[PDB]
Amino acid sequence: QYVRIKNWGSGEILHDTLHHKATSSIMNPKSLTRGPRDKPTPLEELLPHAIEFINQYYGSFKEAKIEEHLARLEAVTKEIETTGTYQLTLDELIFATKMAWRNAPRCIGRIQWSNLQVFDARNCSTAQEMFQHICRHILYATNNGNIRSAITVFPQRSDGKHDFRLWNSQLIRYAGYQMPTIRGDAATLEFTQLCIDLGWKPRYGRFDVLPLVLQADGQDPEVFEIPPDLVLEVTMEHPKYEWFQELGLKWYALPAVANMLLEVGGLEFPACPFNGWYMGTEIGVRDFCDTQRYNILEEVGRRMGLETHTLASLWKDRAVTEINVAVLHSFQKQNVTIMDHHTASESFMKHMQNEYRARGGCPADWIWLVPPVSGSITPVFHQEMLNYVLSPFYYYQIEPWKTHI
Amino acid sequence: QYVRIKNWGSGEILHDTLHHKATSSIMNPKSLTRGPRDKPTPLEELLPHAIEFINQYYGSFKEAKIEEHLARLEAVTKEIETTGTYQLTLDELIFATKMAWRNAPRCIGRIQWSNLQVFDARNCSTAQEMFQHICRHILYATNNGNIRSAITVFPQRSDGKHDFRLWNSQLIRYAGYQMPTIRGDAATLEFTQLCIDLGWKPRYGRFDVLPLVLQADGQDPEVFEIPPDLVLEVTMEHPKYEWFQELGLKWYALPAVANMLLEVGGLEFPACPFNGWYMGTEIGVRDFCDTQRYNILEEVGRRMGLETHTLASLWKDRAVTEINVAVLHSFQKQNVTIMDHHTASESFMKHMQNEYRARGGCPADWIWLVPPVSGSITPVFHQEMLNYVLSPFYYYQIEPWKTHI
Ligand code: MH0
Ligand code: MH0
Ligand SMILES: C[C@H](O)[C@H](O)[C@H]1CNc2nc(N)[nH]c(=O)c2N1
Ligand SMILES: C[C@H](O)[C@H](O)[C@H]1CNc2nc(N)[nH]c(=O)c2N1
Repeated sequence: QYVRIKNWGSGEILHDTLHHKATSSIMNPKSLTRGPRDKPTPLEELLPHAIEFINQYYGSFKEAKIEEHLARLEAVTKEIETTGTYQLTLDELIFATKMAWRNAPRCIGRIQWSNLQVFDARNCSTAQEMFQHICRHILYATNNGNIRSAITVFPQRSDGKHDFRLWNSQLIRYAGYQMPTIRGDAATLEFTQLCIDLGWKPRYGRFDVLPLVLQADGQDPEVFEIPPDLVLEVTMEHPKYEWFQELGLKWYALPAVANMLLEVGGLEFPACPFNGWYMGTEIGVRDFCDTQRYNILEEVGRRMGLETHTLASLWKDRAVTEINVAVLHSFQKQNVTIMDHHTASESFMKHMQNEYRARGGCPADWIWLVPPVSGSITPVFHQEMLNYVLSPFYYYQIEPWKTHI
Repeated sequence: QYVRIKNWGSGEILHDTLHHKATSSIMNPKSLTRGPRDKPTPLEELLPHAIEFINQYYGSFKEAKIEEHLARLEAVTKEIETTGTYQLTLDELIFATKMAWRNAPRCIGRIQWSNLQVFDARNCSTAQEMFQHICRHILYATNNGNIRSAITVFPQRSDGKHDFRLWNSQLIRYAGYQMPTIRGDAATLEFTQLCIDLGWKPRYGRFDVLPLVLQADGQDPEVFEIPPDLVLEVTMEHPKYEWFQELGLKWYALPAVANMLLEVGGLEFPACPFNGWYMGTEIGVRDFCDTQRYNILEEVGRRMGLETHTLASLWKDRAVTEINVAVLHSFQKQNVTIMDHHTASESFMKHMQNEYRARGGCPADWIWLVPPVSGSITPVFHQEMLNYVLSPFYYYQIEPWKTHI
């Protein structure tokens, strides 16, 4: 069967068949969260999940590998009977990570899905070994500002009481402090409190990089400071407004999300931080202009000398645009990979067209793929989308501090 | 029971209970369309629909009217047994129209829901009487540019073969012609063809107001030209860019949608055109800047002397903003009611807060309530919403030319 979807700009029609392979405006709906266990994954659930994955994998090549396909089926089964689980071949993992990314309905850069570097840290055992792996990560991805997509996969959930887990929301992330006002990133107020509760030394700034809070093999969490030589940053200049530097703003160059779970073949890797690179509006519009974060918009408004007291003047529409201009300009001047949202949007549309011919669909969350400024000016606004959870997948998780033992 | 929803800006939480009273990114999903019948509405369906409505109605006052409530229950029933349907008291209709509007999940102006003027034309019998009613409408609403919300309700669907139906998508709407290119509003190309097929005289302009194509008591459709004295328009001036007038643009002042069905109390009024007033971005961003309509954006780009050949320059973000500035400025100069999207957004948020205390919910379609430019700058972006179909309701319908008999 299938579902007809229309792009209202080009008038083009597309038929979705891929949604049949799905599973069972809210930001964190339960359907997108994968929570804790306290007992291993039942064998009858696990086995056909594994068999299906192994078939996806061996079903991806141009030349079938029916011998090793058949061999890997038996091998995987025998392993599950004898050990109660299994381990993925390195190529399987690589394939899983790119696939899960391919299946991230809230991501706009998925034209890049087969261009990812994978770090196998499935043999990590302690917090300090995590912290070293994360440091290798931050350094590989950052590449002196020529950002590279990478993921570090840590040991899979086994029984569920030995979970490896980054407590951070992103690898680099500015601290936010309540004050004697709020200084820094107000979004990380509660998490900053947590770092302080665990002995981290607050420096009370607007751009103080938070510490990695790591938990290995179910252990209690240990606090690590990131070597500032590793954290690359971009100071904000506007290419015509000389006064923009006086706002004294910067942002980190590495958008690396830390707290999501990779589901694959019946397995769960609750620690698999990954990174892409920035799309300007994340910093320009969300980080700098959300009232709940930094909230510069009224100030850039006042310094442009606009009528910031009458909404019908569209001064907000003029301010934010220049801020976006600041960010894109500052990233290019200092050689840090970035993409403006117009370009990203056209890129995604190309991807979708490629994904529909290749496999008859592309899961997509309109509410996320449309930029937070200039919606209908981008082509993604006009494209109808179906949103569905396939496998593998990157799920959200419950905040570990609400469930630590 | 209930559902928890978060506003991520204020951090405020709201509990939705109203969704329990619901019924059974795609623009026209079937769940939002109410199509044709060929036999009357079965009595067993109709009766509890009517009883429920009558209870909603008599349940709305501060002082109960239990006698007339009870009386109206019997009266309505007796009428349905004897006549196979019923007729609403004028106050019932008024109440129904405002309620259905209150229940329009894709509308942003609903703080105005109890401020509507109702024209009872349920006794219309012929096309010419429709056309006169529509003319009274256009004239009342337009009010010399001080726009007033109004609706004209025509006779309810009875058997389903005598349906009253406006074939227009809106009352005022510019024509679009294929050319020896495309001139005018490309969105109304197919409908313009239809008007021409029925004898209307094409004038081949960019802003030629289309004719009302009316169908009464199931009859074939008759074509009427709207008296230009009734169609009020705003010519576009930019208050700093002298060259904006040379684009030679204007738009009509009356946004009046013609083709939706009012469902109420088991009844269907397939002809009930209504109007509000404009929110700038409809004209500024959609009508003028959608590639599929008018598509001025590259031209205003070139005349601003911006680098319209490099997307990372954000020239699209600068152009569109000024166009929005043109529209808002031209409507105010010429005394035509209009509202900018920042203001509308704050207005809706106030409404939602009022709707949740008053009746524990507000149906809402995020994908529609968020303006097509400057999403996260408006508060509506950050508010989680639940979208559900209540009753009464304004449904979409199937294009009548695909089903005319
Ligand atoms: C393999 C993992 C992965 C990689 C690599 C990846 C690479 C990239 N991404 Fe992107 N992307 C990935 C998976 C996601 C997820 C799962 C989400 C949504 C997560 C969430 O709920 O916050 C996401 N990406 C979300 C986003 C968002 C929006 C985030 C937000 O607004 O909060 C952007 C702009 C984005 N991406 C762009 C990009 C770009 C550009 C690249 C590089 C080409
Ligand atoms: C009682 C009927 C009704 C009235 C009166 C009404 C009055 C108003 N409205 Fe609004 N509104 C109504 C019911 C709707 C519907 C049913 C829709 C969506 C219809 C559709 O699918 O195209 C809608 N309104 C849609 C809209 C839209 C978006 C339309 C689009 O993008 O295509 C806007 C901007 C809007 N309104 C604003 C307003 C304003 C401002 C007022 C005046 C206060
Ligand atoms: C409430 C609403 O879902 C929320 O604000 C969403 C909107 N769409 C988004 N889209 C992206 N890319 N990132 C976000 O954080 C959000 N937030
Ligand atoms: C495909 C997508 O649903 C479509 O472009 C929608 C998006 N949201 C909208 N919102 C409004 N107000 N009006 C519209 O026409 C649309 N179109």
